[PDB]
Amino acid sequence: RDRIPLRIVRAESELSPSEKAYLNAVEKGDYASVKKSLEEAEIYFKININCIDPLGRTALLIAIENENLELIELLLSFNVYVGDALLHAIRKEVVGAVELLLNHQFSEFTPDITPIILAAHTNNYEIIKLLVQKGVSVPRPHEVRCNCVECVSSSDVDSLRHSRSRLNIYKALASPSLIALSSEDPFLTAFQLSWELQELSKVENEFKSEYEELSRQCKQFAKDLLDQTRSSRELEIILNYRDDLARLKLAIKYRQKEFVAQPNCQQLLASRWYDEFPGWRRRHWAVKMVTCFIIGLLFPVFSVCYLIAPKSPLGLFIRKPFIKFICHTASYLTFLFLLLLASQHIDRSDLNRQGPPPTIVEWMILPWVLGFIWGEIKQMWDGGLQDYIHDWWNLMDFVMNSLYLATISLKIVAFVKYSALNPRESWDMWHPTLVAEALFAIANIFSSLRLISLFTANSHLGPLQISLGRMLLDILKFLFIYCLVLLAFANGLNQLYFYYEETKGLTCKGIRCEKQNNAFSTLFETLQSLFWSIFGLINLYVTNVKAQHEFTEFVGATMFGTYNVISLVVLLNMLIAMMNNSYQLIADHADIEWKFARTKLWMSYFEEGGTLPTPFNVIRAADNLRRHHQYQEVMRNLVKRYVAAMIRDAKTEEGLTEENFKELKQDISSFRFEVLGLLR
Amino acid sequence: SSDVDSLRHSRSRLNIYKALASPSLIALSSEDPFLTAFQLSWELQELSKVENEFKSEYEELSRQCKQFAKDLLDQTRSSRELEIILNYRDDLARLKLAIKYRQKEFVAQPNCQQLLASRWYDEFPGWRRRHWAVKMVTCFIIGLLFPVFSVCYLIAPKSPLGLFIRKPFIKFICHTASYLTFLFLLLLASQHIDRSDLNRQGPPPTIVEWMILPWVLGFIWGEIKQMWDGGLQDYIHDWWNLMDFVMNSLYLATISLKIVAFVKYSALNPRESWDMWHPTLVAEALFAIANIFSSLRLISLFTANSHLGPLQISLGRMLLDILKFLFIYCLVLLAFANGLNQLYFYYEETKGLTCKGIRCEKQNNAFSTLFETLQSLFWSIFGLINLYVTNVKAQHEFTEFVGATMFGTYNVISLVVLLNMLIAMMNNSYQLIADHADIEWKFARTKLWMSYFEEGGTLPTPFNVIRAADNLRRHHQYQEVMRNLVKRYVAAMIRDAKTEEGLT
Amino acid sequence: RDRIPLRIVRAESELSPSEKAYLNAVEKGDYASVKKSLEEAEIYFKININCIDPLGRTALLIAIENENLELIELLLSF
Amino acid sequence: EENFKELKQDISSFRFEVLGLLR
Ligand SMILES: CCCCCCCCCCCCCCCC(=O)OC[C@H](COP(=O)(O)O)OC(=O)CCCCCCCCCCCCCCC
Ligand SMILES: CCCCCCCCCCCCCCCC(=O)OC[C@H](COP(=O)(O)O)OC(=O)CCCCCCCCCCCCCCC
Ligand SMILES: CC(C)CCC[C@@H](C)[C@H]1CC[C@H]2[C@@H]3CC=C4C[C@@H](OC(=O)CCC(=O)O)CC[C@]4(C)[C@H]3CC[C@]12C
Ligand SMILES: CC(C)CCC[C@@H](C)[C@H]1CC[C@H]2[C@@H]3CC=C4C[C@@H](OC(=O)CCC(=O)O)CC[C@]4(C)[C@H]3CC[C@]12C
Ligand SMILES: [Ca+2]
Ligand SMILES: [Ca+2]
Ligand SMILES: [Zn+2]
Repeated sequence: RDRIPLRIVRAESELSPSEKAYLNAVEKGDYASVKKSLEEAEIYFKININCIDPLGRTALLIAIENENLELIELLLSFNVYVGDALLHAIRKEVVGAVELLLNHQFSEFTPDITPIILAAHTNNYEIIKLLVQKGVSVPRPHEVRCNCVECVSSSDVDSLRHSRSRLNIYKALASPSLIALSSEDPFLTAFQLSWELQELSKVENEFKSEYEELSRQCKQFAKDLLDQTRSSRELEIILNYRDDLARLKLAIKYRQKEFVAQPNCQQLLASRWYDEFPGWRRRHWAVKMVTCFIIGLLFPVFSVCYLIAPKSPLGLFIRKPFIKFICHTASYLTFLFLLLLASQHIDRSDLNRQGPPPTIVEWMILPWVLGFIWGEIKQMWDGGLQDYIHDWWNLMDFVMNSLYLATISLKIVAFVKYSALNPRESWDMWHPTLVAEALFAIANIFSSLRLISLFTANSHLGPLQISLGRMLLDILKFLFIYCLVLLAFANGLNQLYFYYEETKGLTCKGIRCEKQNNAFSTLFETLQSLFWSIFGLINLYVTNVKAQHEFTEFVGATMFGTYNVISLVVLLNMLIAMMNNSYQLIADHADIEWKFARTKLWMSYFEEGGTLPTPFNVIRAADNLRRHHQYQEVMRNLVKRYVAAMIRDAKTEEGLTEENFKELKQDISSFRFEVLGLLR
Repeated sequence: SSDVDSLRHSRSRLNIYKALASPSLIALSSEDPFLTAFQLSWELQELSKVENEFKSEYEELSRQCKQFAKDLLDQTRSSRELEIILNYRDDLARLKLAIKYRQKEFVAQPNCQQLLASRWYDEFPGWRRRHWAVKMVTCFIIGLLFPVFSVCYLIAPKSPLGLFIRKPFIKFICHTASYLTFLFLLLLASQHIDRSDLNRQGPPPTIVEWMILPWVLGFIWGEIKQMWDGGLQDYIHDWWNLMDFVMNSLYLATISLKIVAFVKYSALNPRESWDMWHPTLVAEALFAIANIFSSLRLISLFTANSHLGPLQISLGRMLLDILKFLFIYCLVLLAFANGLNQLYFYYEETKGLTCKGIRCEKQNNAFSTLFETLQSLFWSIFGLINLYVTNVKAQHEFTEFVGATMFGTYNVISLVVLLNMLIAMMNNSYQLIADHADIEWKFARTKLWMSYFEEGGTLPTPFNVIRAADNLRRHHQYQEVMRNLVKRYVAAMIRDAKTEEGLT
Repeated sequence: RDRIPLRIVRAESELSPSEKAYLNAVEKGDYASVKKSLEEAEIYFKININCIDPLGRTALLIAIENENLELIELLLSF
Repeated sequence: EENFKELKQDISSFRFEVLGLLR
């Protein structure tokens, strides 16, 4: 044998020539031929009414695909096995599914698929409304964090079916047409559904993209729903609705970035940000800088008026959120400026004083440290503990405050434990004064690096700062890989060099001086020398041995050279490849991320909790019924126009497929035969 | 036939394979479309390698065959059907067959991965729903008890304590915990926990090294069994297997040299006056190199993690691009090393110095010899070679200028040109690898997962050294299931996609 | 309870079976049926001429969407 | 989809009157 004898292996049962003509008449829309053949079948029992084409299409399915309502009615007049024809009509999005609804095995749909679930998948408003008008219900899925005995038992029996059924239910519930129809509050339903779908993607490692797409679709629906507001009164009603912008705060907690960054939503927020401050967005940039500078210089007098004279014209200026931000920023700059003055030695503090009294500059630095702690305490008071620890900057603030407390405690300890004359060069090296200065210096770095969080307010540094933060997570991933490589070579280099590098009597012991002696004596020294070789600060004589062991020296330098190639040529250049690719993904929708972050910064100054800056902070049924009606009224309009604008128009702008061409031939072919039948 | 008409023969062969690779023909006339698609994709991939021309056409045909198998498996709607298909053989025999055929899309199917995760976490419910802090705590305490779990497995088979280790997830944790203890012991060896002196020419093994030895024997013992239960072709396919062989070879040389030094040198001699080729010196050198390889083996464990997994796979797939520039850079490096050594080998014959080379404060002879020239040129990438290395004791400023210009030209080519060109590749390379990176990681994670499914390596490294009726029934139940899959695949993919085709 | 009882919350006012047929005739371009139904509306006051489909399309809007100038002229006659 | 929906209308408008004219 030299040829492949192709043969039918599975295929399907063949069709009689009469049956093939009968199905061909259904495809061609020949009503007279189909009616005659069906009448002959019920009187001669020759052909099978429920014959199946090679592609798996029966007579009813062919008529449904061509949307020949007359043919469907003719077939339904006889005893045609409907089977899953209703699902096929729903999937094909044929509005003439009413005939199958009120009409007194191998399936292309899973057994868990119901007409309502499939209708919601198709996102057809007319079909969904038709089914909901009748008796229709959807099985309710269990929570993401569920421990039901039935849930685990069902998954154990069939894991594939359980996952598919759960995905199908959530796909049906996430359809905007179903939410706009059967949901009491579609804005709240979309917020909760996106949260649940996002949690499912994290829990279900498989089908992560499907769940993420469903959550993104829910987030998009809420943004499109809010896009239908045409008056500022409607926007205020929706955003302030609660069961203060309570609904806007709810959207923030659900990470509805698209909803928050809506142009109308941002415009209203900017009005609250610049309340009673007209023309700020139209002034020159030089005027803006001058006005902000003079306002910031007068932050203490504004806080003094707020404390002394409430509800006063001078005390009402600070209540503006924009003025709060400027005054708070000006307070932080003064604190940072005082930190620079502390290192500048404005007042004499001597050098040999073991326990020094606090400097005059440090004396008025202390209220800011107490104010920062006082403000952080109130952050956990008015706000929830879950939200307090969510922010990354909150952890950074806690570290800075902890370092400041240790500095104050060590300064107090040194004051009350050391009161004798002793030159600095002959101290303990673990002196409380030395540790206090070290922790103060570290806290100064964190205090000055806190100004990055203020970049969100600016329109130019805002999107950049957010992008760098979102890209820092990629650096953390290479910290694991580099450290594993760093520890691998540090282990090898220390193992080789710890015999010879036992030299004593030198001025130094390590790498941090002119004569770098013991680069790989210990594991700690090996790690430092390997770390500093990235920047080229480790010379080549660190691999030398006093003994004339050139083979050991060559191996050590080759191991040092291999690390340099891997870390610098390979790892560093690989790191660049990620962040360049990472930014291309982050560059798009970077405005949405910044606007969401800027909104959170803006609403942090809306309330009265932190009106005072850091240094000076230490010194029903009828109304509820009315709001529900006015929210439902407004929401009725939004859903109605959303359906007309998005659901209807997008379907009209949909592209043309082969089914439409196949359809157009059927109407011509149906008009083809009866005109010939009528004329002849 | 090819000699008579090469163009016709190539076109005829491509047309035949294009016809055979059509999913409609496979779903119709093939006895086992899953096996036919696996074999056809393998054959088409081999043809692309052999036929340099029409490589894209053959690669597209193989990709189409791989896509058909993934779409065919996408039609399973019950877990019983998936188990029947994946366990079918002529253990997941069909899944293993797909792995050997590099059916990454077939392996990384969400339903296929879900069943594999169930086997990975068998009798361990709620692991995927627990908090990350709980996961870390549970893994840590389980890993700390790896010796007691292995002891129970050896002492008490089919016992409640001895059945916990049989879980593949527990095997991975216990094996990982075993490797970390071995790596921790390697750090202790360099930390000099016990006194080993310094002038002992032939030293007895340290107490720390005494219990290090079982791991080395266990690693060799486990590697031997890897070639026993598994095929030799599959044993050498894995890159990490070659890395393990190098690490084991270095450890054997260290043990052999330590034994040789013990039985050949037993006299007092300070270390600074040794041979420089002493067996103790070579043993320490090879032990240090093996320590680097042993600790770098932890990269292969990154595949299990969902975050470090795709990253690690991408870097490995990108390392091949670095190897391509190793040829180009070395050619440039050897070109300038030849020129610099030719110019500087007359003058740089100085003697009587403390040093001879570049690895000290006074870098004397950077280009005396070809070996020294290569080292000095290599170290100039990181800026560790100073500018006085191009100076001559003689007042030959023209020769010095030419040598520094040749040194300067190499620096521009290697750093400004070659290094920046290398960045351009990997940035473009990642953009290609960034897509379908999840499929590559999931395929690699699957191979790691099934490596713990069988009983071949249940014990960790330190403790490893201490019919017709049934066949007929399986064929019918596989064909039954396969009949349903093909029937619904034709209706869902072949029919519906044609209806959604564009209008011409 | 373990199932979600989907119900109509806002939707829109329902259509009479005669009104549904009247709008269906406008969509299908049946000039004779539309003219007869419109004539019956002005003599029997049974169906609403300005009935609205679930999607928010009235009889005039449906004819405009299909660009049936004859249907628009017929509707504008009444 | 509007163009396809349109093309059906002209056929459907020509559908009924020809039937009305013949019958
Ligand atoms: C996830 C990542 C994991 C790690 C992946 C690593 C992939 C492999 C990376 C390469 C490692 C092998 C090469 C190491 C060579 C070495 O250390 O070599 C170091 C030795 C050091 O010599 P001494 O010991 O005498 O100082 O150099 C020599 O012996 C002289 C010959 C040098 C030839 C070097 C050839 C390769 C250089 C590659 C540099 C590329 C620069 C590109 C821009 C100009
Ligand atoms: C596949 C790749 C193959 C190789 C391809 C090579 C392409 C050509 C690459 C450039 C080579 C020619 C330039 C070499 C100049 C040189 O060696 O110059 C080296 C000499 C060294 O002088 P000494 O000998 O006195 O030290 O410099 C001088 O004589 C003084 C004038 C310097 C002018 C340099 C102008 C070009 C510099 C390019 C640097 C670009 C830096 C960009 C970022 C800032
Ligand atoms: C050593 C001390 C004195 C600090 C020196 C630097 C500061 C003067 C700089 C550093 C970061 C700057 C900030 C970076 C970003 C912004 C946001 C941006 O805000 C606005 O445009 C106003 C609010 C808004 O409309 O959103 C411009 C001011 C501000 C606070 C900047 C004010 C000046 C700051 C604090
Ligand atoms: C000096 C010694 C003590 C080593 C120090 C570093 C180790 C403690 C680190 C380095 C790499 C880490 C591994 C990197 C990746 C993974 C995969 C990942 O696996 C899982 O999440 C569980 C399995 C799965 O579900 O796939 C997390 C654990 C593990 C083994 C990590 C365990 C801890 C390791 C071995
Ligand atoms: Ca804070
Ligand atoms: Ca191996
Ligand atoms: Zn439950």
